[PDB]
Amino acid sequence: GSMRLLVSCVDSGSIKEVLCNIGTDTSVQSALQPFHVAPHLAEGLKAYVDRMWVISEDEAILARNSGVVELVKISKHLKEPKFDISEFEITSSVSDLFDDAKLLVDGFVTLCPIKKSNNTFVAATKSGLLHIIKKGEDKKLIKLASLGLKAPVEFLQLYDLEDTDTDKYIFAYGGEENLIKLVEIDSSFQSLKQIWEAKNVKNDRLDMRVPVWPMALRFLEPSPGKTEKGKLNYQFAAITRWSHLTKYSTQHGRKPFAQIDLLPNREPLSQMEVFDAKGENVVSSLGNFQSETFNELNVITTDYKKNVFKFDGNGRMLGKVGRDDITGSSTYIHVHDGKYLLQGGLDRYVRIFDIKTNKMLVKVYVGSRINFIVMLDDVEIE
Repeated sequence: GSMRLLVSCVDSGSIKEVLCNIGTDTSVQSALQPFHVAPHLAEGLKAYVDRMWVISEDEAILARNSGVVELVKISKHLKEPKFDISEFEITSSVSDLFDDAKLLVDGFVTLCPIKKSNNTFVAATKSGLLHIIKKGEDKKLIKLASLGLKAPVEFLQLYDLEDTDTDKYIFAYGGEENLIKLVEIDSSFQSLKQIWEAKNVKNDRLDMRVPVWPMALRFLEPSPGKTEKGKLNYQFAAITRWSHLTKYSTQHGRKPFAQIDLLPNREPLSQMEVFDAKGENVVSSLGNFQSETFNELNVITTDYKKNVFKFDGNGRMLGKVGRDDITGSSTYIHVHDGKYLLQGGLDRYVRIFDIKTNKMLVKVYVGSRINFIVMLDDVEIE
């Protein structure tokens, strides 16, 4: 340590840099306190950061709720115990990326490379736009395409679990009453085709339709063993806004092979982070689970109250994270490098937890609602 975090502070539409050791808790007088907190790139509530992607210690991409994607140069400067702090410069942008009449307002749901020599990124919207943007040879961002999907979209997840040399790009997406779909995008990024669409489960024991609202999805590796022709071979699991864990295997068909009620009374959920109970790093760059077996899946998800829940692949609640500390909806969670949970939401504290022990390692007040956090390399200090 110290850790170097960047935190999306929605209320000022800014990013804060936070530097601090393990053991920091700003709410506890006796505890370590952050060495540094400072504001950057404040664009106001109208233009808060939806997502970030760190390209390197010198560069990141931001996707903002103004409908703008920004390329950002990160630099280092001695703070005037000695250490460097960051400064940020937007070097290029792409604007006009939303379509709020598709139809609640629009936002970016995905910002990531398309795949792990490559300079090309996807930025996907709730309105069902899939933008493909590259950092060109001239160092500036250029939009390559804007492809349309079926709105509304809660998530768009790329598949990256086989290899990187095969000319195929696959993703899944879905949203409110919008069944999960698999799509193949041609490597020109100019055309797409839908290859699979989920079906709903049967009506329930009271002969009532079970509503459809997938919120998040993570792939698994393909089903093992012999495969049939004419069926695709993708496995994936999703969390729904009606409190389901849904498990799919396209070799089985379009219906889920299981749909499990995670909490009583349809308690709404969002987010889905794969993790290993020992803190091992078992996921791809994009968060997909590098296993063919659902029995080994464990996920972290959130309600809209204050809870952060851990579940196994059978829907058993393994425990909460931050039960007695988190007091508002946990808008953002992310499992980082297997071992850490990054957390931040309506209660205005950035937190870091240890996955294996469930211990709170860092708690820093940032004076804003939080919707995104990244952990950069550790800070060299003298």
